[PDB]
Amino acid sequence: LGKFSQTCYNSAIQGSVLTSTCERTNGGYNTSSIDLNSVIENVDGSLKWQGSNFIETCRNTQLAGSSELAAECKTRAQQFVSTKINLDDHIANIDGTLKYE
Amino acid sequence: LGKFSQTCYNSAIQGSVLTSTCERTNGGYNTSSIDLNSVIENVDGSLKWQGSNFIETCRNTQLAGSSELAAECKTRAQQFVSTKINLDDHIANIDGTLKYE
Repeated sequence: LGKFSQTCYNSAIQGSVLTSTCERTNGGYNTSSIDLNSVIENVDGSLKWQGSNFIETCRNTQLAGSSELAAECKTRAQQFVSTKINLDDHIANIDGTLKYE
Repeated sequence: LGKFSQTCYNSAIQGSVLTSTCERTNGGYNTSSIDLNSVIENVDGSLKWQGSNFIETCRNTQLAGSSELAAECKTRAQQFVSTKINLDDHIANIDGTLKYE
């Protein structure tokens, strides 16, 4: 996966945003940016790639009561355990629309 | 933050997607969905809210060489330490455009 740097140049980081000028298949170049805030996290002072979608390592997702997400998730030891999270923690009703905050 | 469930009903989860019918300010209702894959992660078998943007707890972000993101990040003990991550791990050049994979 990845390896952009092999076919790009003039890469720069400002805040969480990477910008680079990258070679297109047909020759010629394009400049683009990617915001890394959604995919990199700080874990106890170390930059980590954010977990892969929880759907890939959890199964049997259900609404428990009015606001809890329940699932069976794989531990690092590769066994499934019961877990839940209160979606009221961060999911709001903003004028009729569900929004993360 | 959050608290959608107080003014919504017919909430349901299918995979990573919450759908609910929520009260608008002017009365009446709207049905909407939110995909939770970007904001919830599996940490060792427990569902967790994904880290807040790393920009909030890291400072002095820099491109180190051709592909490394370097920063000083806060530990849980609230001290800043040096860290880096190879952006070549997951950032690709797809036909001239930077894309996460």
